[PDB]
Amino acid sequence: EEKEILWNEAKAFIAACYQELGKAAEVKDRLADIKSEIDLTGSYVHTKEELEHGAKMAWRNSNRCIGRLFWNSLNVIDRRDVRTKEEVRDALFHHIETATNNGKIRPTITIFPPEEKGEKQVEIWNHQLIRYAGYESDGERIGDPASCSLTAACEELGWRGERTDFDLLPLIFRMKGDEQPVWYELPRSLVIEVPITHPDIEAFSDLELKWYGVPIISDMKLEVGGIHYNAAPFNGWYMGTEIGARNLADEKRYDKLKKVASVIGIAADYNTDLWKDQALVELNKAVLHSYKKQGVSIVDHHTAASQFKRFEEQAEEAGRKLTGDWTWLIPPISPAATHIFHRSYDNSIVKPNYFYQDKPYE
Amino acid sequence: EEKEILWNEAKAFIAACYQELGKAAEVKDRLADIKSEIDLTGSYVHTKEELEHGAKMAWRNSNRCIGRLFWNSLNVIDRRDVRTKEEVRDALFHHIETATNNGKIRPTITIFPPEEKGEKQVEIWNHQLIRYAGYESDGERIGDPASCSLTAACEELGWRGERTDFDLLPLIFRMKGDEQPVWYELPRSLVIEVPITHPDIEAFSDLELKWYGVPIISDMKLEVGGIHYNAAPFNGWYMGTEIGARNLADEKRYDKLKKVASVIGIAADYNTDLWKDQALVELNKAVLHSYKKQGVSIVDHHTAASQFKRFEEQAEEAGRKLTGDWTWLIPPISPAATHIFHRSYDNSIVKPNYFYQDKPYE
Ligand code: HEM
Ligand code: HEM
Ligand SMILES: CNc1cc(C)cc(CCc2cc(C#N)cc(CCc3cc(C)cc(N)n3)c2)n1
Ligand SMILES: CNc1cc(C)cc(CCc2cc(C#N)cc(CCc3cc(C)cc(N)n3)c2)n1
Ligand SMILES: [Cl-]
Ligand SMILES: [Cl-]
Repeated sequence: EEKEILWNEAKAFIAACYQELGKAAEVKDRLADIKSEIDLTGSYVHTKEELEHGAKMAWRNSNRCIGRLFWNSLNVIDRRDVRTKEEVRDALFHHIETATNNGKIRPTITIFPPEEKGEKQVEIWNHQLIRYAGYESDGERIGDPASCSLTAACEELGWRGERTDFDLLPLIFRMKGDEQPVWYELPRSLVIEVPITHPDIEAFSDLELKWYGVPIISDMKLEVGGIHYNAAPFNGWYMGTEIGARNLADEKRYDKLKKVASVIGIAADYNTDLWKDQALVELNKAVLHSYKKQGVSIVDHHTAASQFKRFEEQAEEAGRKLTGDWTWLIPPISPAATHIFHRSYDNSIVKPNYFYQDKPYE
Repeated sequence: EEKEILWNEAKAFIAACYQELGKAAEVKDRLADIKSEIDLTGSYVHTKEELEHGAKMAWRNSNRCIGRLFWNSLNVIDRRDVRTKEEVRDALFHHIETATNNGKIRPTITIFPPEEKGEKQVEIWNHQLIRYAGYESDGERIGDPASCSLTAACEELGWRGERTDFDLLPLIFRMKGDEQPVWYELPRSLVIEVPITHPDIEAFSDLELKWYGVPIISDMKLEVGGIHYNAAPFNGWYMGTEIGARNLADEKRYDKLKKVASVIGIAADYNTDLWKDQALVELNKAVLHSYKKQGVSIVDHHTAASQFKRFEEQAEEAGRKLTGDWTWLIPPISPAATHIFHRSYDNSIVKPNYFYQDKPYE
């Protein structure tokens, strides 16, 4: 029942939000205003304060995120005013610039107009605002396989990649009323990249690996008080294992472990040599070293787990239930060296939150 | 309802067991016999064939075990005939000898008389038949902290440990009718141990680490067709990470990572150096090397995961549902390098199975 689920979600959110903001006295009148507004318009508009706090709560409730200690310092940019594709493009360029902050990454979310009756106003096709293209033509793989379908969709639309292993995908999004998305090439001056080198092993540079500085997830829906912000890209800084144990290591991604084993001078022939484990450690050491040397924000998984322990402690002190997904919170290397591995977490979904949504292509 | 839950479990087990054994025709008459036997005695006795297959099914259903490919080759020793503490002691000594098999470890279970009306006939106090004692007297910790409470219980009973870091705990068990357990020192000729050395790093021997060859879990209950075998110790061979990433690495166990870091020549000062990860890899390489050199069975986590993949495939081919606990099946180092990490598992409990039971001390 559309309006009823909206009103119910609104009631719960407004009470909780205003409680946290010390505004519990204003809850009654605000709810009155909202109920009338829904009665007449079928929806309601968040105040700037509600929107900001809602986006922060949504991060705080993200069960899969180890980085939640810093939820309250999220930089929230309200772009509910955009109406044109140039305004969207410029807002996304601005997000990249302000989030990057010359390498001292600022966790940031830009919030675009929400869905009206399930009707999107802006529909972003990118998984992240900055990501590498992927290709496969008869056997040979180039670039990031995770981007293969989006890359093909872009090329259908007249974009053409250089077919290096690190082509930047264009921004691609569709406006309400348009049949086709538009795409815009990323200005390279906006995009920080870090070449991967090793602190002790000079030959590591032979692999010619690099990665981009800022992960800006752009395909999830932010839900706050029953309002669906389907277009609301957000970023943090990387935890090193995301690059070194996933993006560059996974067989279905860049698949670099055999090449790493070769440059660090170990055989990749016997499981019992633990060469994959050894290669993973050195690649992950290289990633952290390289970001630190360049002055680009990054966190290692041990430090991240320690920060998360403080998030747990803060939640208990504030009297808030803690929720988490153990399977995503443990790091993909040395998980048992973190406190996370040795406890359990309630995987209940609490709103506001960020949610998956269907891809508009494929 | 005691008898009814027994009869129901018996019906399900006998049908399934006889189906798998190609004996489905005999199900009807066997069930008749069983129902009469329960009617008169309050319980029933498994045939040797039922007991053997039941113990194998129980391993096959153990959601937390990565080693299940080899479920059908379990060596089942029927000791339902024991009545004296000397017979129990001798059976446990025999299990150690036959399971060890001069280093070519045989997965084995010895099954003692089952509970009658919840009344245990034999109650084993050990967690494993072979394990090291642990102590703490005013600040200083010696040996395995996981054994502290059992060690104290043994010493209450007149045992005294030498207070090395590797004292073998005695076998300790209680017979029905006795108020106190009895204990027996392990003959050292029965116990294989492996000194830990590193394939390339000579200084690794300075740590004076060793571990025992065979993990023989002795505190779980085997449940088959509603019969509760509370005393039924079982063993496999080790996966290397159990020793190198858990027993010797955990802060609440032997806690050796800083010492490992020192002997491999790296600083243990900065999280971003990933020294814990590097130390874990070298310690785990050392463990595998040392067992292999001595001719004691062991498996690495990559090979184990590959075997488990074949277990999954075999289950599907046989038309059996697969159950598993993802949180225990992933190895504690490089979990994302295994296929296990990238799929999900149904954690449903299926019987026959092995279950936890309350400790008789503490
Ligand atoms: C500040 C630095 C941050 C770090 C280091 C961090 C770390 C991570 C990591 C490691 C993951 C899991 C990735 C994986 O499993 O491979 C994750 C997931 C997630 N993070 Fe964070 N995060 C940060 C900031 C943020 C921010 C600012 C938000 C939103 C406002 C956010 C929301 C999420 C969400 C929604 C997921 C789950 C994504 C999914 O289901 O695919 N994080 N984070
Ligand atoms: C043949 C070699 C075997 C290997 C390599 C193996 C491997 C393992 C591993 C790695 C674990 C998890 C340990 C941890 O999380 O730290 C485990 C758990 C388990 N294994 Fe196996 N296993 C083997 C044989 C057996 C046998 C023969 C049985 C029983 C007949 C068995 C039953 C179990 C059970 C019940 C658990 C869970 C124990 C608990 O809940 O504490 N395994 N196995
Ligand atoms: C069990 N862990 C598990 C399981 C599955 C099935 C997927 C993933 C990874 C999901 C995922 C992939 C990619 C990429 N590329 C980026 C992300 C963004 C993660 C993220 C988001 C933000 C905002 C900051 C930050 N540092 N990191 C998530 N993990
Ligand atoms: C998430 N993984 C997780 C979580 C918790 C809370 C505990 C454990 C470990 C349990 C455990 C501890 C110790 C010892 N010492 C031996 C075992 C026996 C494991 C075992 C049993 C057998 C038969 C063979 C074999 N190779 N290994 C289990 N794992
Ligand atoms: Cl990423
Ligand atoms: Cl063990």
